[PDB]
This record gives sequence, C-alpha cells and structure tokens, in this order.
Amino acid sequence: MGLSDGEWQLVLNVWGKVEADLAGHGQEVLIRLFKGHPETLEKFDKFKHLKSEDEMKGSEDLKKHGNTVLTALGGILKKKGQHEAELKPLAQSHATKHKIPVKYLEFISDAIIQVLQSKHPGDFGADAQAAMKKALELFRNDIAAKYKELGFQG
Ligand code: HEM
Repeated sequence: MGLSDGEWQLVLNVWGKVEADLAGHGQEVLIRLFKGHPETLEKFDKFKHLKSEDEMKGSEDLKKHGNTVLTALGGILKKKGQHEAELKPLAQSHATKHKIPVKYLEFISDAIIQVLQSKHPGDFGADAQAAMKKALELFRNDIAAKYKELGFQG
C-alpha cells in the first residue's frame, strides 16, 4: 500500500504545475468539487450562502480555502508517504468538530484529477494520472485509519 519511487516522481512532476498557482488551482478544485457534489457545500459555513447569491467565484472565502487545501496537500505529497505528523492533526480537524466523511475526500480527489486533466493535459498522461490517484488513495486511507482511532466511521 505504498507508491514506488517512480510513482512519487510522477506525482511531484505534475505537482510542479500546481505550485505555480496554488491559489488559482485550489479555488478551481473546490468549484469542481461543489459542481460535481453540491452536497459537500453543507460542510462549510459560508459557501452555501455565497452560492445562493451567485458569488462563490472571486469570494474571499473561496480564496482562503483554495489556498489552505492545496498548500496543505502539497506539503503532504512531498513527504512521499511519510506523513503521520501531518495526518494525525488533519484527521482530527476533519473528524471531530467538523465531520468530513471519506466519500467527500474521495470526491475532492476526483476533482483534483479532473482539474489537472483539464488544465495540464500535456503534463498529466496516463501514468501520472494513475500515480496521482494512488497518492490520493494513500492519503485518504491513512486519514481513514486515524478516523477509526478517533471514533469516526467516515
Ligand atoms: C485534500 C483534502 C483536504 C485537505 C488537504 C484539507 C486541509 C484542511 C486544513 C489544512 C484545514 C485547517 C485545519 C488544519 O490545518 O488541520 C482544514 C479544515 C477544514 N476542512 Fe479540509 N481539507 C481537505 C478536504 C476537505 C473536504 C473534502 C472538506 C468538506 C467537504 C473539508 C472541510 C473542512 C472544514 C469544514 C474545515 C474547517 C474550516 C473552518 O473552520 O471554517 N476539507 N482542511
């Protein structure tokens, strides 16, 4: 249940393209998630209302959360699987006061794939797509183990 060195290299090679504009990519990832799975909006404080006023795009809340989610994820991916230090607190924040089911982590993983396919088709071929899916699977499987310890079924 790990990635090979070459799988990690594929992941970090395409992540280079995301690092050029973390905030723009992160906002896009969340929009993708909310369009494909609008039920995920219920987990935030401000996006349902912004959406109700046709104001999600360019909002301060989308900017803040877009930066947060991909800044954090990039730090985790660069650990290449040795990420317990990051995932213990991250699981706690997504399993306690805010309860984020694993299916929603699955959905944002799919959203990341779709955004990268759309924005960087020439840098996101078959092997890179498979490796990124596998990294994101590892990412939520290790979160899910911590969910179990935390008493959250996911
Ligand atoms: C790639 C997956 C994700 C990453 C890396 C991530 C990252 C973060 C980070 C860094 C925080 C700040 C607290 C902390 O630093 O531990 C946070 C909080 C939070 N996350 Fe996530 N998150 C992810 C997925 C999700 C998803 C899919 C949802 C909801 C559908 C979600 C909902 C929230 C909420 C509601 C908070 C609390 C924010 C607040 O109090 O306004 N997260 N997340």
